[PDB]
Amino acid sequence: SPPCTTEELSPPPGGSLVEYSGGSLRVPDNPVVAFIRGDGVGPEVVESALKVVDAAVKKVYGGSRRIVWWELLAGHLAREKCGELLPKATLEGIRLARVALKGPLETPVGTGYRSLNVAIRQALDLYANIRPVRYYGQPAPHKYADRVDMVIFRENTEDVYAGIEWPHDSPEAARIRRFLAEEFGISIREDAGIGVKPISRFATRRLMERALEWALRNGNTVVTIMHKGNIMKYTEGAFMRWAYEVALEKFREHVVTEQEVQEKYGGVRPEGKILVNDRIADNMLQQIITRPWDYQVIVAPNLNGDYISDAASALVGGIGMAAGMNMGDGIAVAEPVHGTAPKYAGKDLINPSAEILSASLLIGEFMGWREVKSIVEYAIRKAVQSKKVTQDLARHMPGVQPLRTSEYTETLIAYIDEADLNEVLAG
Amino acid sequence: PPCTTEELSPPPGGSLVEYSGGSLRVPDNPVVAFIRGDGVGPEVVESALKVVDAAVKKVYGGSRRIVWWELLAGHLAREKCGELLPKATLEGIRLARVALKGPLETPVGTGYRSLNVAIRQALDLYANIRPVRYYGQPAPHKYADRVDMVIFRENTEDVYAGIEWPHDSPEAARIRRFLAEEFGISIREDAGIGVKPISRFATRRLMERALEWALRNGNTVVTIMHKGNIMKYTEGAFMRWAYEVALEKFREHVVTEQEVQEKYGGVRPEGKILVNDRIADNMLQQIITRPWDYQVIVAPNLNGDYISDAASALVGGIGMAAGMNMGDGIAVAEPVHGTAPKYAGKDLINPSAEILSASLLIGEFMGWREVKSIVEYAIRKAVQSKKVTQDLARHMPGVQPLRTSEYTETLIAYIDEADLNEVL
Repeated sequence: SPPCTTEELSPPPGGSLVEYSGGSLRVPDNPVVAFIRGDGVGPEVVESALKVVDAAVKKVYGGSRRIVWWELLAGHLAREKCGELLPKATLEGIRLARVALKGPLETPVGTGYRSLNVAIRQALDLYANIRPVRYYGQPAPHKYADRVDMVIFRENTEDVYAGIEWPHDSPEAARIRRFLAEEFGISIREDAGIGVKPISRFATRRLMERALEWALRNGNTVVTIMHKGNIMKYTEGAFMRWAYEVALEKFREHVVTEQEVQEKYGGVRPEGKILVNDRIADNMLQQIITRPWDYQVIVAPNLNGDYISDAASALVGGIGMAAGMNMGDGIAVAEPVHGTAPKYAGKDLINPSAEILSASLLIGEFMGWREVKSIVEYAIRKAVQSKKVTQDLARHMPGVQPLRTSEYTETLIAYIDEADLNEVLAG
Repeated sequence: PPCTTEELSPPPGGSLVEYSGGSLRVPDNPVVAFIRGDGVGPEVVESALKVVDAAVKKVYGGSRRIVWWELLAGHLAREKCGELLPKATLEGIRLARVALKGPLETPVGTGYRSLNVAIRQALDLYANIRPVRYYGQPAPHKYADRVDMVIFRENTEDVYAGIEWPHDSPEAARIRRFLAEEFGISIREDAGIGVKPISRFATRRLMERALEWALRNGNTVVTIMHKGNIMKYTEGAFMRWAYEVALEKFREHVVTEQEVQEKYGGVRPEGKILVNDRIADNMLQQIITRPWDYQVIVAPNLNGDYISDAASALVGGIGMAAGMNMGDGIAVAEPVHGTAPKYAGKDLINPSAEILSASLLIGEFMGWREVKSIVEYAIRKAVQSKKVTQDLARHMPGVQPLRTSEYTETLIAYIDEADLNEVL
């Protein structure tokens, strides 16, 4: 059934394609959604996510909407069937559907860290990494976990993560050291490894526009630029300047800067406007710990985004529950932050929440089916409240017998099925 | 109070600290320099000198005493001297070996990011040391009482070295075309560009100082914080070089996680330091989730900056964070906080950060380890009985803030009254 070649690519019979034209995504009510089971715990958590999503859509839409799941292959199932880890057909499949849910992939051989994931983002130009962090009532190390409700928009193509670097003892490094010294009078130690940190106007703008669009569509009232612009003036400082610039250029009537509030509006953010402000990166880390209620949408370059999203997830006791999505222009692939968890693969022990919440982000936010997100979040909060959870959560709760992955899936489905919509979908 | 070099002279009652063959030797009447600096500066340092002297008077009985030597930097330097940072002041530090300073204002147009950069560079203070501990304050972290860490941060290299060029600069254009022709590397025309250098020499130095501190303090874990999975040849090399020097110079004192698993049944032998490593974003997660698993953290410049800041926030200790910049036989301690201009002169400021800087200097670098036990004891006591300044009082319903001077007095009493048989 799943395709190995371009010629074999055909979406399943009664699904219709999500389309993207004129800056606008068009989602039919019977949308094709690609899925990739991936590796390790991926197949298990992907299976759980499909079942929970199907139940959610039946529940809130009662037949007026249905997802048409389209299986594509990457990782070990692709090696088995197709003889390669990432068939071109899989890439073209995602491009055709525009939307995909995927499990984690193992890193091949001696290739880059998560090289398959990188190959996917690169082929599809998925420049924005989006990570929501919310609290579900779980045991958490943060006293203020219930005030953490954030999304990190992380530029995912540039920064030190771009891979531009050379070994200390390499002839490349020696050539750079000499170039730097003769041309610019810059001295770098002979025994120094060397990395390059590029940050561009183009990539910053694209990311900030997408962040601002999320804020407008979600009714967020603050977008915070996280940067180390005091020390790194021409990369991170520039990121900050360019991010402000595009906000004022393209969303002028929707935004006000902190600067403008504190000299034009008397400390009060006017009604109907998004506050766009900025925080020095190390201070930003302190601030989500100390005053998390002050932050909603966070916009960051690659590394900063990586750090702040991870810190936020830990605060809410959400490390293994964190969802994410990599988004381009009118195309998105959602997946959990966690890896393949090899020691849990196939044991029906893993928490499928991350994968479920990844589907919920894809369908609820990117595709616009908000009520699916509402009911899914409701179901997860209910399970947590009722102590009907997998071991990673249950071990922190006295007297509680942990659920198997499959049991927790059926528990979420029961809660979804039994939900009083008048209460769940209000406001 | 000096303005120039050929007028440097330690106060007559005291003796100089000396460094000789990797060994600090400290007399019982030492000279320690102190710079009052700017804003709340003069206040917190004044409070600090008075607390530490009470601490030394009590803990040793009067067999020991500090001889404080006033040097100037910032507003008091530009006033008396004509300049923001006398060559004298710097040379006085090099002579005395040990210094305590308040925070400083950097005017724009100086060439340096901060006046502190200038002091570190002149004196080769390559290691930034930040202890993070909990004193019973209101704190956002449920596990704050199990945060007891020291961050050894490499303070000379990394993206913080200032090597970068504007996107539209001729320099950036030249680098872009060099990288393209020579290595087939493409960077966008509209990209700003920074260089991240990490060297074997700087890493080794830092790691050695960290391991020495661990041994001196009976720490049982030293954790290398790196992003070596993505930045193989900078942060990964930092990690490899740190391990390499631990095993080369501290073999008989250290053990790795693999060694503990394979040779010792998964249990660290009591007299050995566990040397391990964590991916940097995971490390952030781990100090939040399992702070008890971490003590000494060894990081390159940026990583150290981020993790120390996160840890201070967890303990509700942002304004209480102490720090020290250390070279080979030289140290200058100072608060992490700035000048705080609006509290300057107003007797409102929490002097704890400066006291802790002193006690880090005198008790951890000068080695009078009983001075730190009683200072830290004193601060915990003050917080526990809710005798604190408004920064802390404002998170304690119904508590009335003490003034700076009042808090200083309170701390003195707790030191003079302490039971040494329970504290030491």
